[PDB]
Amino acid sequence: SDTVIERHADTAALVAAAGDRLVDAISSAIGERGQATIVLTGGGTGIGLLKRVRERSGEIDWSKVHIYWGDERFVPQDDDERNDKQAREALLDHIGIPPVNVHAMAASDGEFGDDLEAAAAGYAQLLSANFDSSVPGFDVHLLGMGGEGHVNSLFPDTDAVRETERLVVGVSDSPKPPPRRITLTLPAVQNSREVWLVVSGEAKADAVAAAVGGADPVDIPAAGAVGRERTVWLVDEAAAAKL
Repeated sequence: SDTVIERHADTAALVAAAGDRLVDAISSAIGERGQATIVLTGGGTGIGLLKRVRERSGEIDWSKVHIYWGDERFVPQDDDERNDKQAREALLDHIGIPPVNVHAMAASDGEFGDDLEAAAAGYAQLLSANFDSSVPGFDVHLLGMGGEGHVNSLFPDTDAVRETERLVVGVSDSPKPPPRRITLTLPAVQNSREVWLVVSGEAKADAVAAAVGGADPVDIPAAGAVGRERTVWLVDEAAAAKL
């Protein structure tokens, strides 16, 4: 498993390149295997890259694309803090993807009511099916990263980042609002052919360098966000400055 670093001059150029790269990865995966399975992320650059994908959406047959999320805010479905809602407005509402191919994590007014543990366990059941299936794993897991190295809703020192067994857990006390989240764990992230971290800004430079360098994930969660075939850091020059 190689680490690939692709640097772009600024956020705009980064987001455009990441979206392009994803279009090409989806098309390659469909070419090699007849389908593509992608895990989406939240945050500025994560959503921004999807708007670039939208511009090229006519190149892809979306009935052969399967969509998951890496984490989600456990809040009402219509809340603007929802990762799924932002991905739908950026891209998913605008493409011909069967709803059965799209697997949003639950909302707090959803299927499980306000039961966070139940909502995370439901998503774990869903992932268990895929990983035990005929064509298992994710092709690409997209990630943003915070300045303290968090990815998905896996924060430093937490039980979530230490989890070695469950594929998905509830986080009830995120130090960044909102407090309650559903997140894939590192074992789930590591069952991806590629993990792409799309990271912009000087505030992220230390965490990028520490993560590329191989820190303990308990201290820098992004350090454990590694793909089976490769880990791709799509960074701007500011986020790359400590390399």
